[PDB]
Amino acid sequence: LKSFTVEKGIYQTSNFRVQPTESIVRFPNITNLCPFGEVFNATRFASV
Amino acid sequence: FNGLTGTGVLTESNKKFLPFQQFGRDIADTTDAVRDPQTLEILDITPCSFGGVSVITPGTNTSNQVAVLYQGVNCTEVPVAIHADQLTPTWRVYST
Amino acid sequence: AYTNSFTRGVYYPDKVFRSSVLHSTQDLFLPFFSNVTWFHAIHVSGTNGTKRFDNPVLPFNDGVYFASTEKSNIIRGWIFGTTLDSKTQSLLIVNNATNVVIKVCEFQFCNDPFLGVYYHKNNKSWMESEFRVYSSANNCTFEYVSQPFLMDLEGKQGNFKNLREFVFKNIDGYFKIYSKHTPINLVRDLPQGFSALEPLVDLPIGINITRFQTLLALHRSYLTPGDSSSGWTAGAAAYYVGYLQPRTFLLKYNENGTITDAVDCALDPLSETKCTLKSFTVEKGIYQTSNFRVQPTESIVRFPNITNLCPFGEVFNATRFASVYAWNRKRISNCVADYSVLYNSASFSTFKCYGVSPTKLNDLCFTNVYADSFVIRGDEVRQIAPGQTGKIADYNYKLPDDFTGCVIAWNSNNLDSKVGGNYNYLYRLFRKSNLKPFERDISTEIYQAGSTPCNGVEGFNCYFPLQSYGFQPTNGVGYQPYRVVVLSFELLHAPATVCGPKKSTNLVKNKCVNFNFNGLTGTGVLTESNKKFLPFQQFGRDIADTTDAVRDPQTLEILDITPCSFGGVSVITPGTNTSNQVAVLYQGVNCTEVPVAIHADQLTPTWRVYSTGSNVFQTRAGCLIGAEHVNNSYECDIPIGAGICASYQTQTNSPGSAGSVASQSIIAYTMSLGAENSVAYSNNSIAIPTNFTISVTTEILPVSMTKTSVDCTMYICGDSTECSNLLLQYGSFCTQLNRALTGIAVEQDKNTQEVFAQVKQIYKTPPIKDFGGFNFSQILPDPSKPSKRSFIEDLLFNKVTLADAGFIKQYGDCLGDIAARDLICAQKFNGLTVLPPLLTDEMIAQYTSALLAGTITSGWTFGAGAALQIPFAMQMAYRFNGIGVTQNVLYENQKLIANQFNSAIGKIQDSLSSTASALGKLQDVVNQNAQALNTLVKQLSSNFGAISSVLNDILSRLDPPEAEVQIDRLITGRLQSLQTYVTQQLIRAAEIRASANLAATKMSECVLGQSKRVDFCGKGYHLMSFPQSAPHGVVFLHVTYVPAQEKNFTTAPAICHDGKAHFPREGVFVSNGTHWFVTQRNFYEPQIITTDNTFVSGNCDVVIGIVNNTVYDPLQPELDS
Amino acid sequence: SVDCTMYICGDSTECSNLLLQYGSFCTQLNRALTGIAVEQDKNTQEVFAQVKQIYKTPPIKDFGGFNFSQILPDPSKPSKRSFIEDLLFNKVTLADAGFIKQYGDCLGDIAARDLICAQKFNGLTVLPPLLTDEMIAQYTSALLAGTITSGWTFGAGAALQIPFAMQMAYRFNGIGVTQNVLYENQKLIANQ
Amino acid sequence: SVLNDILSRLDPPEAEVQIDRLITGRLQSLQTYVTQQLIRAAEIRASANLAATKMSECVLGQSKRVDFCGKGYHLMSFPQSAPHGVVFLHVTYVPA
Repeated sequence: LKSFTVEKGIYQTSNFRVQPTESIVRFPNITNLCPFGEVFNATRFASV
Repeated sequence: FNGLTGTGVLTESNKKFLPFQQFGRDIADTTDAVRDPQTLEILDITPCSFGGVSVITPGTNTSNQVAVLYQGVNCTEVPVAIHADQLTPTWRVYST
Repeated sequence: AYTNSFTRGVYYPDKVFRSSVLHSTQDLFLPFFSNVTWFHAIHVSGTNGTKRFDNPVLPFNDGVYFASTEKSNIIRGWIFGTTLDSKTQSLLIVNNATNVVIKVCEFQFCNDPFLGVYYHKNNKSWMESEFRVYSSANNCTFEYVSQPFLMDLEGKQGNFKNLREFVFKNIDGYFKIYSKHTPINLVRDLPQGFSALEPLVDLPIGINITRFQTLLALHRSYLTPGDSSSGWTAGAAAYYVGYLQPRTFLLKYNENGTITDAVDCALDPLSETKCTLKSFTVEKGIYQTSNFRVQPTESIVRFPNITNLCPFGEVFNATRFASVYAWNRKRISNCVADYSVLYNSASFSTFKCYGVSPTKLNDLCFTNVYADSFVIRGDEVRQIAPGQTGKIADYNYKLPDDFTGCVIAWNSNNLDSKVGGNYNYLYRLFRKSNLKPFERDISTEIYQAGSTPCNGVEGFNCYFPLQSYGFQPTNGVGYQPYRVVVLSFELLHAPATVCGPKKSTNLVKNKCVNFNFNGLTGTGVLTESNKKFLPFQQFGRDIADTTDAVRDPQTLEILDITPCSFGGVSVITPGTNTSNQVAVLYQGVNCTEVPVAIHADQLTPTWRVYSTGSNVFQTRAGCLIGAEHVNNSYECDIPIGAGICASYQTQTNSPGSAGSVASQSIIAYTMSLGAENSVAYSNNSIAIPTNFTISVTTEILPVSMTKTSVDCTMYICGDSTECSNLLLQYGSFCTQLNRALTGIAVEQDKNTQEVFAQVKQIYKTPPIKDFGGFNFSQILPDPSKPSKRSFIEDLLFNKVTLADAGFIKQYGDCLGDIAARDLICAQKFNGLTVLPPLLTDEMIAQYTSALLAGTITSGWTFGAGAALQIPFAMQMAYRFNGIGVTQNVLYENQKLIANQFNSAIGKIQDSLSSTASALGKLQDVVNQNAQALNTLVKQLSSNFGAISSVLNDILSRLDPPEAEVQIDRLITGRLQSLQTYVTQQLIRAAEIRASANLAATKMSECVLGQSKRVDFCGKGYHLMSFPQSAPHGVVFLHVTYVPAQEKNFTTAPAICHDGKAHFPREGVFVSNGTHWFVTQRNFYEPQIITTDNTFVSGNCDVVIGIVNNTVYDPLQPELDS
Repeated sequence: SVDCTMYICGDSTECSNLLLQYGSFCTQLNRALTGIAVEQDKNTQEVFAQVKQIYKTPPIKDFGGFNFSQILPDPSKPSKRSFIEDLLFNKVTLADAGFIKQYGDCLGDIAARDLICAQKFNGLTVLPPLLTDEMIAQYTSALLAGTITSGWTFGAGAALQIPFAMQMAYRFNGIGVTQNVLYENQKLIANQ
Repeated sequence: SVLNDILSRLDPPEAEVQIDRLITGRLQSLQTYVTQQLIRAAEIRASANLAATKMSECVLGQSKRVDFCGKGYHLMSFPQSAPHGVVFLHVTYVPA
């Protein structure tokens, strides 16, 4: 109200929000990491 | 879920999504439903509750006693919205 | 050959499940009733010989719909690509049963590998037929495979057992396959049945697809020669193909999320209406489906016919450029100038353009061109732009901030530096004041720092006025000299002098065409004009400032410019139930324009039918097509415009008990204002009603919107921090919005209270029903309702699809999925929240019951004091007097009236049960609220020019400065949208409030009393009304008295006895043929004329139409006796 | 009515794509204006349409002396407006407006085929009233005809004929003035 | 001032900004126009309903409401059309 005195009534002081108690993340599984690492252990690497 | 994001409550539901459908929507765009990408079940989305904190008071001159209304909120939620479980027992008194 | 697609080829657009709700989408779909081409493999022997094995290369187009009828497993798949083969972008797609294989890298085989013959020749392989997909993995990007397959390889024969249907397309780099399998029993045609195709493949391959070819196996046996070239047997097979078209579609996702039905919006006017409504069924009415505009037939380009080419070659390569204080100005004129030569050239370090973009320059003609030119140092080159300051910019050379043109500059050490050292390019050190735009000043008087005596001499404190740039070849990048040209351009306010290199064309008038005049582009119909153009003026303008007229640069004649014909396309549908025949009104357009506006010349012959046809008519409103004109004056079912209305009526048809959709046509005609009626009027003719029908004309008014409040931040920001902070910049908007909506919310409680609350206490009904025959039972509350609404209130409650009721929503109640069904929940997440009414549905029911119970037991009195009880039969006796219908009229027909009332109420129940149309206003309001909220919700998805509608997507992606800029835009958009929403709510609130006060007045006057205001309550003379609660509104069962039957009678304004003229105290004089009587105004209760019935005034002579008669003196029998 | 895209864009593609980013504003505006347009026809019907059947004026004008001829329609006029309506039509002006006059010209221009002037306003449009100025003339003549021929009755029931002189008694009582005051001055009221 | 000029003059990358400004202004102007039209429409509708009421009470009947119809005690009224409106000839009785 920005006031020192308030009359009899009901005022919407703020907006209540149930806070996210927790956080969730879900996705499918994955694979196929980088193959080049294998080249580092080559007989001879992929020449620059 | 799969990149879809939001805040709400999640509860297992018996809605039959077709094998291809990942999500479901309301009358207007709201992404109401989701299938869990680990386990195929479908959850039914509730909005996390919120509402105006209408403060009921008599004139201040008359009295400073005050009462708070949480519009459309479920009292059960008042402890849930806040992390009552997490809080110390001194804090817990305020929830219920 | 060609066949009919019917509906087939629709597929699931998105991964989204929807429960029994309709989705409007836009995608590449095979159009409805499109003519699918049929291909065949077949063998008929004989000299004639039909033998065909169609494996042609076909175009992919916009995407393809394909279908193969199949018993034998003949068709293997396809090869797609731009190339359709291994030349470049290409996709080998093979399908064998469960398994599918794909390959990008260059294929060993040609258009198709050879197959079919199996079981080899004998026990051993003999493997003559060699097949190889790929080899020598070299230069190999990609290949894909789906799970291994086992082929049925039945070898059994029969008619086509099943149909395998597919759709193929690539969007966003993702190639897709949607497919379906169904049983079938016919080879020759595609089925007239609907089944959507579901997604098997969705790969981000990125290869575009222009063309494709089918793969199908060839059989060989001992009978065949077995030659690879020939030596093969096709058997007989057939397949179908059609091409997709970007188009909007409507899909019917059923209760279990499957697509049961679909509509191609683009197909016809009916489809356009279906999509407008977003519904499979559309009611009878007129719908503004889209807008129609005549498209440009051709493009006209006009410039002055000037052959010469401008001197840029000279200007750019001048021997010496000017010293900047001295800056050169060269006017360029009367020529063609190809700016691209400049733009393309490597020679320029900086190209910057202020008014125009360089590519566009060739497209325009300039009134004047000036090449300002000079040489300047690198540090300074930046100065030559609008808003700049510096040694050059202040005094030396300066441009208007508004300037239009391009600044071109390049480093020219070779061009201006001197090994000896070249000082020559002078600039201005000092001046009394700043230089003006395009100003120049030479004055080199010696400047004195402070002692006055030096006059024209450079003394101790007098320095030579002009400095110059030193340019040695040693200079350095910033230090070095740069040549500059400012191509200032004049604007097309005047005659055009210099033009881009474009071609010119014929002047063709009266056709709609795209037109370019001297660079003024546009679209419109060009014609001759009789305008007064002065010799200097190039063209003229509308109030709009848009060009209204133009002088042709070649002829120098004056041409008027008009817009190419356009208007909306309203569609008239008889209602899907009734028929699927539809007509279109092209608004305000002349029919003669109709074929030309649409691209009839370009379009397919399918489109051709839509434009022409015998069924065409023109109204003042515009051109109507498909409808047929009718002379008869019939009432208006569907309004067209300008007095024209349409109805769906029969033609010569054969009566059928069953309703059939076919035959008949949509007729359009000048509507009758209703039936015409020549009133029986005469100086002495009066129709007093012999009888009446009591009726319960229901009137329904919205009392409240659906109480809503919005969390400004949640809506705009979603409670996100950055956005929440940014909103602060705006200030009071959130508060004023909340205040506005709070005002709305309170107003809603206020109107509900103001309407219903009109009584201080809840009066409750007696256990005994003795109403004197009036049967309120349906209207009064049911004791075990539960939720003690009355029956009628219940019907209303059920019939209206209430936004929601008993506002209690458990948070757990939604949790996952389910939010979808519950729109209200969805809004609850949403920031938007419905707030329960102060009076709950139960309380309202109690109040409506209180009002009603009072209305029954006490009548009007409860409005004034506390309720004063009175018998119901007695109350009606008041109401009748209120009409002017004397009270005995009630009692003498008491049961009959009760029966009429009771029966009428029975009719109300039937009427409400029958149609929503009765429900009308409330149903509409609930929809308006839902629509507004939906719009507000969908707006969250709108871009407003931002990178994304999803706020998080911005925050995640961009650096903070850019994020704020994008977010500010998004907030601005959402805020504007929210304010538009609030404004809409406010304006609607005004309409609703007017309704609420109107309802309150009706409750005050009409319920709590009896309003004399004619036609205020319902439709007739008004007795009383019973309110009934309804969602966000109220229904009044106005029990209006209406006179039903009448007879012709003879009347006079007065009657003479003594010469004195008697007049009726109440009622009017009337005679059948034989005798004269006084009768009440609205019911035929003939009464003998007496002194009690009338009053005397003056004498007869003054009155016109007065008649003689005898009057009965009630005293006389006493005297006689 | 306004074609939101034509007004903003001129239907230029380079523009229209951008307008779409604006979301439902454009659609809602078209709807709002359409709503207004429908509301106008509604207003017209709500006001004028109060009669179910066109009550036609009688031959013979024997109204007791009240001369309706100025208010009633003249059969001679093509649009069969009343005389007073003609004064009203003249007074409401076409003349000052530059734009409207320009619009007025297209309706008249029968001679030229394929002339759709709707495009001429730069995207703006005017949709004709469902009840044309002519139809309104008839509708008003009906309301008037009923008002003359059948009193107040036509609001409630069918139009029940009542002589105009007789009707006035029904009027005077409404004021609290006895009918004799009417008849005693019938000729006078007619002249007044 | 004119969109076609912008398109004639600038490329689609740059034009975007200028056109966006123009669209924003025009849209704002259109909303301003429509809003005024809506509110004006409210006045017209109020007058329409008022007229309808007058047609119901003043025309179709008579009304006791003093100074509602015309300016006197009301007898009856005759409606006459006018371009975009209605004229009522209220036959109000006035004592002189």
